[PDB]
Amino acid sequence: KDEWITLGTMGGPIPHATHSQPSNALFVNGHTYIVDAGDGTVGQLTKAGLKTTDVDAVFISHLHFDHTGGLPALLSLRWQVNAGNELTVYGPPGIKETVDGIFAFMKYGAAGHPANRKVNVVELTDGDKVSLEDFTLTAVRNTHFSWPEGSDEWKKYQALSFKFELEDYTVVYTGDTGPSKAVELLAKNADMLISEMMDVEHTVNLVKRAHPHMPAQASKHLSQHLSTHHLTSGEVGQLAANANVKKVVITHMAPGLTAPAEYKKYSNEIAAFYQGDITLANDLDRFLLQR
Amino acid sequence: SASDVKDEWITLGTMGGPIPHATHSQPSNALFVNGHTYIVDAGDGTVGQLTKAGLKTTDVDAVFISHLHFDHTGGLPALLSLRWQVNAGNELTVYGPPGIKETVDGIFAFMKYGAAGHYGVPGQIPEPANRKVNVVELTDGDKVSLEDFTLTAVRNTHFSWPEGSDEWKKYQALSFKFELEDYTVVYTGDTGPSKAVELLAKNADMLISEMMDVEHTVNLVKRAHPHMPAQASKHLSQHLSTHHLTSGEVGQLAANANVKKVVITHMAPGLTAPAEYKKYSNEIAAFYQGDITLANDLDRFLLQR
Ligand SMILES: [Ca+2]
Ligand SMILES: [Ca+2]
Ligand SMILES: [Ca+2]
Ligand SMILES: [Ca+2]
Ligand SMILES: [Mn+2]
Repeated sequence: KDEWITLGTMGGPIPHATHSQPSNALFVNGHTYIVDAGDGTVGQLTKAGLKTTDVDAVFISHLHFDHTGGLPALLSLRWQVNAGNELTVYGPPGIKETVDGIFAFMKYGAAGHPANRKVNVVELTDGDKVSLEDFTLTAVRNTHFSWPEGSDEWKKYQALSFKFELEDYTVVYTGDTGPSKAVELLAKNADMLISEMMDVEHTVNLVKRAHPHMPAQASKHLSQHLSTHHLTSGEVGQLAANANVKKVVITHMAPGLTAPAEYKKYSNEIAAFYQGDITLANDLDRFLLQR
Repeated sequence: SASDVKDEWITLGTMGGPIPHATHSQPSNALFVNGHTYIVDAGDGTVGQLTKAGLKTTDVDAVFISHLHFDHTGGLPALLSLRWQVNAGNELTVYGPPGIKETVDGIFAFMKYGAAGHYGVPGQIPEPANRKVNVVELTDGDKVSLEDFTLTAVRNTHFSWPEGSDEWKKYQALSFKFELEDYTVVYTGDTGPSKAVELLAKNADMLISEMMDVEHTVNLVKRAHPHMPAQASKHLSQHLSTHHLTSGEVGQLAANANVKKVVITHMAPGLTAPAEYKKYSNEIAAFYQGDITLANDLDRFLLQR
C-alpha cells in the first residue's frame, strides 16, 4: 500500500554504475511524491512502476546537484506531455531561483514545440510545518553546512532534514547531514529512519586516485570536511539509538557498495550502537509504510 | 583483443519520445573516439547511462544536441552541474541548433544558487557556474573540424516551418554526419522522410536512425489523455507520420542512401518481445538488404570497416 522506494542509492556527485543518483519515491493514498531528484529520477520512478504524470509534489532536501540534477528533466518532460495535474516543488531558500532557472532552460525549446504551466514553488525554512492531505511535513536545518548561526549565510543557505507524518506512520529522511541534535530530536521514536551514510576514508582515497597530484593538505581538509558534513556508520547507529527509531534504512551511501563483505562491515558497525532492523538499500527497493 | 581502446558508438538510451519506458532510457548516445568521450543527445539519465557503459562524466569533451525537444536535452542540466560539482578540469563544448545558447544559459541559471552555497564552508572560494563550458550554435550545412572527426550538420524535416519564415530560422532540427579517420557514421536524430538526410547518409558505413510505430504511439498518447478529441489524435497521426520515420521509411532511407548497416534507436513505443523485433526488422528488410540491428540500452557498435 503506502510505500517508500529508494530509487537511487548513491551518495555524492561521482556517479556509480549500480547505484543511481539520490532519488526517492513516496507513495501515499495512491498518490506519487518524489523526495530528492538527482539525475535519472524519471527513469528510475518508471522502473519502479510509477508514472511521471502522476507526480504531485517534489521535496528537495538541499541544493547540491546530486540531489537536484534530475529536477530539470522531471519538469520539462511533464511539460512536453502536457501533464494535467498540479505539481509543487518544496525546498530550502533558493529553490525558487533554482526552479525559475529550469523554466529559463525550457524557454526556447518550449517556444519551438508557458514553461511554468501547473508548477508551484514553496520555500521551506527551519522549523516550517506544512499540512497536506496525505501527510504532515516538518523541515529542520541540519549540520550539512557550517555557516555560523545567525549569519546571512546561515539563513540564506540551509540543508534540511524531513519528517513525513502519515496518518498511521512516521518516517524521517535525513538528507545530507553530519551529526546533529536537531535531526536527533526530529527523529524521536520515528517508525522509520532513512539516513545517509559515508565511509570517509574510502571516499577520500577514490578522489586522490582521480586527482593524482592532490596535495597532502588538500585531501586532509577534504577528509575533515566530509566527516563534519556526513554520517559515518557509527554516527548513523548512534543517531538511530539516541532517537529510538524503530527501523533504519541506509541510502546515499558513498562509496557505492558491491560485495557482501562490505555490507557486513557497515551493518555490523551500525549494530555496535543500534539493535534493530537495519537495511542497506539498493536501487528500486520498496519499504512498506505500515505499523 | 581486450587490450587497447576501440572506437565505438554506444546507444545509451534507446527510447523514442518523452513518455518514459522501464527498459529504454531517454534518448542518449556516446561517441568514443581515440579514447575521448563525446555525447550525442542527452535525455534524462545520460549521466547514469554513460557510467553504466564504463565512461565517466569528467571525460566528456563535447555534447552534440540534434534538437531542443526535452527527450533529447532533459539530461544536459545534470551533466553540466555534476561536472561542476566535481571541478572537472577539461573544457566542455556544447554544440546544437539555434537556441542552444539560451538553453545552456538557463542551465547556468538553474545552477546559480546551489553553486553559490557550494559546500557550506566559511572561506570557500566562489566559482562561476559556467566554468569551463563554451557553446557553439550550428546551422544547416555547417562543418566543424575536430581532431577526432569532421562533423556536418544538416536541417531535416522534423519541423515543417516554411522556408524563409521567422520560425524556419529560429527552430531547426539537425541530422549529424561524423567522418572519422576510417569510418563514417550518420545520426538521423529526429526526422521525417528527408532528401537532405538521404543525401547526408549516402554510402555511410553506419546509419543510426530513429523509428516509430505511429498508430501504437498515438494509442499511448490517447491513454495518457483519455479525453483527447478525435480530430486531435487524427492530426497527431498525420503529424507523427511526416515528422518521424516509420519502419518502411527507415528501410527506404537506408536503401536509397545505400548504407552498409543500419542501427535503430529512438524507437517508439518501446519494444519488449521477440515477435515485435521480428515484425519491425522484417518491415525494414522489405526495403533494405543490408545489416539491421534494433539497439538496446548500452549496446556498443564498433566504428571499424
Ligand atoms: Ca549528497
Ligand atoms: Ca550534499
Ligand atoms: Ca525525440
Ligand atoms: Ca523531437
Ligand atoms: Mn554529498
